[PDB]
Amino acid sequence: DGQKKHYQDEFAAIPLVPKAGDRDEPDMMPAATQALPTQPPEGAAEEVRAGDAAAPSLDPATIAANNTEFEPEPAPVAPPKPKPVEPPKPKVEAPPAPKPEPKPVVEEKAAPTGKAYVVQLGALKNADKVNEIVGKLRGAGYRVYTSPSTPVQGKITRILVGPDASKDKLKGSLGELKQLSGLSGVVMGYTPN
Repeated sequence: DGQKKHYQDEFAAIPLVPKAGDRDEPDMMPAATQALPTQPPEGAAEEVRAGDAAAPSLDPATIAANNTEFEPEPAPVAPPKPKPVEPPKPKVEAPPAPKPEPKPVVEEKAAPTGKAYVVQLGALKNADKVNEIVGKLRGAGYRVYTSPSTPVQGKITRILVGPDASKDKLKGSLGELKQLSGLSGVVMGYTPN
């Protein structure tokens, strides 16, 4: 019981450096009733006891914003001004003659079913047209699937190339996927059902 613990409540990483480190409680688990006479107020709660609020005021969602999709404050990536993202000058959709295996993708990556990805080339309510788009790609043996519930005539059927749960594997592949499918596909995050 001190007026100054040290700086915040320490419990993690206390190699016998503080007097006790672990806060000696007056009544709850370490003894009962009078376990801690308590001459200075110590902490009690005050307002911010320990894990109170603990919420970034600037960042609404650090795990969603920030470097997740490049969010710079000093130099914001505003649309105007022509800026490339390292164009395929040395090689433009060059098909690897040998198949490279930089660590088998038998891991999660992004997350299984969580942060999956898919490339939407089309979306139409005419299944006749659906059969073409899928017939072009899936018929050629590419990983091609359609909108969540069911392709049907009259309802919107989206056509998506490259269903995969590995964003790293697949979402980095979109550049060469324009060779793989060659259809006009937009980057969409896949959430299986």
